[PDB]
Amino acid sequence: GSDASKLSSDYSLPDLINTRKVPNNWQTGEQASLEEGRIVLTSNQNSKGSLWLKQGFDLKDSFTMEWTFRSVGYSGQTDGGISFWFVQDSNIPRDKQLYNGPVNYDGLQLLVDNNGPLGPTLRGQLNDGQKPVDKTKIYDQSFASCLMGYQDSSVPSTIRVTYDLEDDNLLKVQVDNKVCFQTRKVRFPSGSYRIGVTAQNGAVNNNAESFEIFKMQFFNGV
Repeated sequence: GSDASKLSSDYSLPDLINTRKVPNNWQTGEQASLEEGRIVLTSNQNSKGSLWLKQGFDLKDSFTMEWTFRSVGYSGQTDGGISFWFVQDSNIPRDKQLYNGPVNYDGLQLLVDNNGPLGPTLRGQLNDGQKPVDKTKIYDQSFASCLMGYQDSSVPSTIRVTYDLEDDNLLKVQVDNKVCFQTRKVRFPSGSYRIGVTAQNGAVNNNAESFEIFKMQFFNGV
């Protein structure tokens, strides 16, 4: 389980409550901005934002990533969404074509959105960097998914990603501690992984859905 003694400061985003500057290990992009208590990714109509660690993570051991986020200000289906990334690259990924993150990624995308055939979901997607994914088949191509309501709630959700080399490479995603999916078929190879979150709210209904980050905690182990 997560324990203070296992927290990795360099790959975490301490709770942004009362935080006046973006923590120096992270970089905002596009129109993401630090507002009171939170980084707002989609701060007005048809906006985009990114938040990535400045340094890569050398994958050598089991890990946990816990993201605390919310969506406020809009209820309704849109073509917006928020994506959480764990993808190999030598830099913050250059490409911005998939939810304001990389369409040609090598690793894992976790997408929270509501435009697919099951309504609001958390979905896992994989790609190996050889080609861009086909955005027109994303929902059929999810390797795992669960239902997840997220819109129009001021109470943040917590996505807990664990990758357990000591349990035959178990990749698990929990939402508010409840299992969303798990698999042993994804064996990430060695490399430097980029960790970040990106979002867009698109133009549907001239919505102002506001995707916001409160905290991220990275642990060694699970």
